[PDB]
Amino acid sequence: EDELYRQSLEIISRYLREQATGAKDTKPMGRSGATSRKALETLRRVGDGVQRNHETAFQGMLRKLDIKNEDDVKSLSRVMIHVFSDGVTNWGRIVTLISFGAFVAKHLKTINQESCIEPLAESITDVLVRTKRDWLVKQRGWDGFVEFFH
Ligand SMILES: CCc1sc2ncnc(N[C@H](Cc3ccccc3)C(=O)O)c2c1-c1ccccc1C
Repeated sequence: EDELYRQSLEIISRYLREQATGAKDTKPMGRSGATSRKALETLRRVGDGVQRNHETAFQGMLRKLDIKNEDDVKSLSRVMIHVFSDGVTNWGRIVTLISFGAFVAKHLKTINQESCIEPLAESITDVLVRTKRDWLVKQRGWDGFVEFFH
């Protein structure tokens, strides 16, 4: 159907869920498994890095967005389009968008709003793939991401 979308959702949804709960998903990765695994290993290193290095900036943004429920998560979409989509495009901003997803997902787990983590992952994947389709394709998608951060 749309392999780039499917693979993107798989990687982003797994990272966000693993960050929120601490459990690594052992259910085998779907089509192009070698790439999705390396992509997720890359996020574990670079994404954990951005969250640790920029905790204060991440925390201040979470505080502005005041996420309390499903409604607040739905309104993050408009913000991500304005903040992410309207800026320059590059793997460093893509990793920042996804890392901030993880930081929000951990927040959702603490406040007993885990049911919002899957929707969040879908919203981030939709923002990324809908708005950066041609750039992702030109940069060889998730193979490119993995090669970029080696
Ligand atoms: C809605 C929140 C989002 S989505 C997003 N996507 C890409 N980059 C972001 N941020 C980087 C700056 C940057 C780099 C590293 C750490 C912190 C902040 C960019 O704008 O270059 C952002 C931000 C965002 C914007 C401002 C403050 C905090 C965040 C999370």
